[PDB]
Amino acid sequence: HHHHLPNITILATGGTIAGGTKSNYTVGKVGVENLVNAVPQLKDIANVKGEQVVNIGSQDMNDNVWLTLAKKINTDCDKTDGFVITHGTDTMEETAYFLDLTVKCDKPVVMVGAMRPSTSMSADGPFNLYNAVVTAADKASANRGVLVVMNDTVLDGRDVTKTNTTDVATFKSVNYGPLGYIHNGKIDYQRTPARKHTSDTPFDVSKLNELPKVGIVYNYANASDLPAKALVDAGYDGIVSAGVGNGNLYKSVFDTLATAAKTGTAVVRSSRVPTGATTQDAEVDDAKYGFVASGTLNPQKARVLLQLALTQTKDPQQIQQIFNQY
Amino acid sequence: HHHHLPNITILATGGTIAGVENLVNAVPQLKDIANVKGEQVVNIGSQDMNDNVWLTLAKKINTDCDKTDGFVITHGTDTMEETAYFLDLTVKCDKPVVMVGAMRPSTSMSADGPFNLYNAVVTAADKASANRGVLVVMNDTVLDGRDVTKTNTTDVATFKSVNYGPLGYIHNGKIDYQRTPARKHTSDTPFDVSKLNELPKVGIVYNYANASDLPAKALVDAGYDGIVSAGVGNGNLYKSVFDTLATAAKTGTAVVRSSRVPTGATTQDAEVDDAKYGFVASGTLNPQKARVLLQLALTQTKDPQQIQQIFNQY
Amino acid sequence: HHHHLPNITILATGGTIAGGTKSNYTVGKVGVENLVNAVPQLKDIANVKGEQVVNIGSQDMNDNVWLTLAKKINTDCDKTDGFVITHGTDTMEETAYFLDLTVKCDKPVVMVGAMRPSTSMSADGPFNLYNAVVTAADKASANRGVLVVMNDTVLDGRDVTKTNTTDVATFKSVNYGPLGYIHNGKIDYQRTPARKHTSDTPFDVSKLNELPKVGIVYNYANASDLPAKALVDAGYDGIVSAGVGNGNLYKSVFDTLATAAKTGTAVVRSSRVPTGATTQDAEVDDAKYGFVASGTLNPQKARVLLQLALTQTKDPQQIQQIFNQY
Amino acid sequence: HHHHLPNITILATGGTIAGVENLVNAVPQLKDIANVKGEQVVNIGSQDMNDNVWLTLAKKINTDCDKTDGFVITHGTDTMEETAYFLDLTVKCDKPVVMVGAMRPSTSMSADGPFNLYNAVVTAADKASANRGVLVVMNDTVLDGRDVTKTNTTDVATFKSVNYGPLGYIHNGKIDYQRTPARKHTSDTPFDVSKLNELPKVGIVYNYANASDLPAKALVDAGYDGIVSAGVGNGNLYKSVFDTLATAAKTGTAVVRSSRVPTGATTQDAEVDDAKYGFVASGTLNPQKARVLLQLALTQTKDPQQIQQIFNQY
Repeated sequence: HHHHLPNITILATGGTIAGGTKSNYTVGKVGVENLVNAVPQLKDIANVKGEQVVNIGSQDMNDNVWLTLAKKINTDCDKTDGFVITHGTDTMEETAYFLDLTVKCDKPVVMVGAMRPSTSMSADGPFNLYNAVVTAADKASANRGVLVVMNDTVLDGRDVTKTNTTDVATFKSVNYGPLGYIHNGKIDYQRTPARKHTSDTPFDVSKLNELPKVGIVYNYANASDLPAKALVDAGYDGIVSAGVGNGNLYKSVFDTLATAAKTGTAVVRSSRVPTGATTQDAEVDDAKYGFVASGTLNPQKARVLLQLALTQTKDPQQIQQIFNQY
Repeated sequence: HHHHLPNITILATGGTIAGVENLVNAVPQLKDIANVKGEQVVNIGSQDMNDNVWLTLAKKINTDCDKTDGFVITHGTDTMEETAYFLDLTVKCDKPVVMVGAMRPSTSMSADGPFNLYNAVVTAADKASANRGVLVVMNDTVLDGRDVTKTNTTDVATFKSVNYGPLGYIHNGKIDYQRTPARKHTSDTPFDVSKLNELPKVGIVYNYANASDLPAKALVDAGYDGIVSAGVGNGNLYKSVFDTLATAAKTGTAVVRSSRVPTGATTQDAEVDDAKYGFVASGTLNPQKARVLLQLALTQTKDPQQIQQIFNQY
Repeated sequence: HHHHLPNITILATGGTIAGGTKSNYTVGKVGVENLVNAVPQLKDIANVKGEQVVNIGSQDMNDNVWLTLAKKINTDCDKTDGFVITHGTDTMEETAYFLDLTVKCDKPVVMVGAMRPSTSMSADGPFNLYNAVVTAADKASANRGVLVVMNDTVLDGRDVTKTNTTDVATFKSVNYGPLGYIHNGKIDYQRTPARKHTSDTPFDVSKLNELPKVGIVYNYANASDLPAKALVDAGYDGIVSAGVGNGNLYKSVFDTLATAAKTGTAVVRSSRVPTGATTQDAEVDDAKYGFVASGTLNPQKARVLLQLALTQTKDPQQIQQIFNQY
Repeated sequence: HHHHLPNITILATGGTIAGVENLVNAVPQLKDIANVKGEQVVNIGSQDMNDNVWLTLAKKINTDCDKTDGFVITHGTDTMEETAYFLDLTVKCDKPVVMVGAMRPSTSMSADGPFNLYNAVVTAADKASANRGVLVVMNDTVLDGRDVTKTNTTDVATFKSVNYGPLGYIHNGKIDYQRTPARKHTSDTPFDVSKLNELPKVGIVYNYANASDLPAKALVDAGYDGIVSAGVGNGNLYKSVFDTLATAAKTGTAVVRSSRVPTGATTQDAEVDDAKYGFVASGTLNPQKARVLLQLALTQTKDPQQIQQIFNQY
């Protein structure tokens, strides 16, 4: 019997996270080719093949890259044993949740990035990529949804968020914790997300050319209603409020979003507060105003779900149910 | 000798957390530590906190400093971190100003408001509290007004100084202070609001994947004096937002790059050429905090180099 | 159809956590009777009955109380819909894990305490007890093992630990996070512990009169071997090391525990470090020395498992397997 | 004018983290910020750190202070928090002493040791680092030697000042310091180890349900000069342990109550009558930290009231 390693596909969306114990290779025009050459220890754990999907800073991540990724994984599922997606850290948490809601492929999808440049002292990218491959290759990684692997830790795509502007340990599942820790190429999984994901969602992006327009507005003392008014005047399909405290709104932002909801604009109350749910049954009478409470979804994560909800329905009661199940 | 208690003034901005002259009744243990007098400044949910209440408060503390030994400000939790930093920069009174709220209603099981008020008054009464700037006292902890922020939507322990930690912990009506803010505050600032009836218009825009430039453009078209960006990661901007704010920063709109990320600095010398664009990096000030210091910076200067030095010192 | 509330039994082990909006009742000699009168809102959610098992400070918690509790729950399971155990906070995390490993009853067991005295301003006990009852009454609480409810949060008995000496928010599942948050009497459960618990363990305490002798020793610079020697000289069945870093031992403590393991004393390496696993395959050659690595079990939690392991086997390979499954 | 770099001395206590004269090679960016000279003091895993190495180090820094502008101590992570506090109390040199280690081997993928060393040397070279006591630099953060502790078994970000927060963050070879330890350190302590070849014997005992008194009794029978209790909760003791330590505290054994709980003070005026029993409360010092200050307190006094005041000031 021949030992056979799993086939893992690396989909690249940006710059390389591994590069400058340096392996000696000829740098080519394809970033993902350079990455794999930078981390030759990948051969000990997987048969790796890399495709460069786009090449952007994740601060310029957008709906089209999302649809391109979901469709590619869903189309390519039978050709590999697992996927690693190399991504900028700034919006990795949004991409991860979009893919958590739209991937129908039943093999592991693992997102990975680097908080330090590949050229810097003590670059984190090489060992992060090695651990993302470990994760993607582990049969125990299946049926856990789309994952993020950073800093030796397996994180679910729904709760993971960037907590610190610079720290290599920045990625944390701040409400419900990580799924498993990685030591010496092995994962001890003690949790799985209960919210429905991947093949258990109704979201089917296979034929979509675009996503519903959903914008985010911020609340603070003496908040302007000019941003909320701008999104309404453009006919936005939905607005996510980054509310103060438990999803509360400055009165002038409240007044604009109540009027919008009455015309049929979907309105989701989230919070600028970095941990904890925007709860139903607090100080806002959601049912009266036609508003949706986001739960533990932060504003950027609430936008991802609301866009997908709006491919299915514009009924705020149906949108609330989606916000309570996914 | 007759033992004398310090005179503490509670200024109320909302409902009761434990009305405002009543509080000697509601928490009678306050009589053991202070002579408390109460005044109602305004009565609003802090989600509707505004520039007018800020100016009223700074003016009230500054004018009434001689009359009392310390102030406690009762306030809603939602925007307490904004008001604390606003007062931190505009108070000139050299006596403790301590903000306090409650995460559970006064009428609720295990309401946190009573003990929080008790510990706020302990803090305002402690001579060791002087010269530490405006404070926030919540869950047995003394927090500096610059770093303090609401970290959880519902948890009584929500208030944390998430970058530099608390100044002290309160046990048995005593504080063991082990820290004090280095950044300049109170009477070491140039900000003097004694004569202002309004503050510069400063708006906040959010960054995320596929971010619309319509918010940024709505503020630029209104002639806002400044815009704070809640950027991604290390203060980065979605391209369309970056385009609009690059245009604003050379047309009379100050632009501060902050971050939607809950901890850590938005740094100079990262991915953004701040000098080319006329932008200011916020450092550890989160977007709503950076808004406070931008509004106060704009009372003094419109020069981006000068605003960046204010962001570097306060 | 009559609305019927669940029957919940409160087993008390110490002082009351609710007492001095004060309800007016006559204080009796039974602490748990006074507790229920202190929290009259319990009637809105449950038919509550209370038994005082012992009355101790949890700093004096001990094996006999553990056996008395497991046997009482296992014997009384058919007489109620759920159990709340009122306990001191100091050792609640140890009790919770013991009960997580020995309860065979398939109804919720929820442990609760208070970080402030029942008589103090802003006492936490009343609302904690109300939330423990909510938890014990929720059908969604079943099959999650033994639980701790503190500060509006449902925590699994394995990972929960006391993180702060005074904070009402002190209880956290520091490695894998909470199971669910409680808002307005309702729980949004998003996690369940993967490690085997309750009816899926082999531990059966029904007939035990005592538990194997397991002690704990601490590592630090210039550590004394006198404590480890004392436990060996007494014929302790097991020793748990609170190691430095990844379960490392000062050489003189190492030497004493290696000699002990050779005579058949079970030795488990844990860590004084408050988060993270004591891993296999680090700097200690466990297999050579006959040592067991504790994983994410802190020293006090490793003792609870090792005592129960030693009712089943004294084979260090079998004890490791138990430390990898429960 | 010719620009001059500061002279930095690395003292090594173990293997390389990036031998000790080599490190100018291994991290050549060090040549841009300092003139580095390396000396090997000892070469041990920090799990075997001991009183002899502590005395050697304090004596070496104190004697060699004039010779250099700053020291970096390379050390194993397991007992770094103990050595840092020991040096924090015994260093009299008024120049920065910065400890550093690595959570991944030098030979491992994405080893943390290089950048950690680079940032340690930045810290030791910064004039702003002076007068802040002995420091620990790990994961882009400057941490005070009193509060710093290892919070995770394997995480590169393990070192945190868990009660009072970091002093500053390091970005692009610069530090923005916003805090400094209030507790007395270095040349503001009475502890002088220049003439000591040994330290008082101080042992640590653990509390948990059904705790054996055999550890405590083994230390008492050996005639230990002090015992630190890693108590439950707020420094509480299992009854049998309490009985043995109550006996010790009036028979020539100093007893400090600390806590196995990872954050928060063991307070005076809680469940234990410290005065009746002759016990000392450790405050925020965790058991291994309290051991350091007890050993140094016992060089000066055996009086429990006097030890408690040392625990209240250092």
